[PDB]
Amino acid sequence: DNQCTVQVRLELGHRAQLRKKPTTEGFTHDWMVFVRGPEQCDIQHFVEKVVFWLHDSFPKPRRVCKEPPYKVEESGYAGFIMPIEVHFKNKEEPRKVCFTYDLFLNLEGNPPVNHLRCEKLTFNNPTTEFRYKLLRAGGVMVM
Ligand SMILES: C[C@H]1CCCN1Cc1nc2ccc(NC(=O)c3ccc4c(cnn4C)c3)cc2[nH]1
Repeated sequence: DNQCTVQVRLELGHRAQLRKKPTTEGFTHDWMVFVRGPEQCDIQHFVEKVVFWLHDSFPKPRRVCKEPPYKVEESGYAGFIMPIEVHFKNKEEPRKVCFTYDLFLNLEGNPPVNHLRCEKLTFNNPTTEFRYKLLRAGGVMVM
C-alpha cells in the first residue's frame, strides 16, 4: 500500500589491448575499467564513490573515484579478479554494492577486449530522500 521499489542500472566494463611494444617495465597491456550509467542517466545522483581494488602488486591498489568518470586506466602484465565497490548516497542499508569484476586481457594474437556487464539494482522502500536521488539519476518505480 506504501510499498515502493526503484530500479536503476549500472554498467561495469573494461577495455584491454596488447601494446605494439611492451613498456620498459614489461607491461604488455593497456587496460581501462569503469562504472557508468546508461546514456542520459546520471548515477552521480546516488553514487557517493566507486572503489576499484587492483591486484596487491599495483601502487595504491585501492583506487577511488568520488566523481565521474568512475574508471581506472592502467598498464599491466596479466588479468585478475577486481572487487569493485559502489557506495551510495544512502543514509540506511544498503550503503554499497560489491561486484567481483573479471578483468581479463587478450592473449597475444587476439583482438582487443571491449566488455560490458549490465547490473540492475532493485532498491525496496528507499527513504524519501534516497528515492529522490535514484529517480534524479534515471531510476524507475515498479510494483
Ligand atoms: C601506468 C602506471 C600508473 C601507476 C602504475 N601504472 C604502471 C603499473 N605499475 C604496476 C605494478 C604492478 C602491476 N601488476 C600487474 O600487472 C599484475 C597483474 C596480474 C597479476 C600480477 C601478479 N599476479 N597476477 C594475477 C601482477 C601492474 C602495474 N602497472
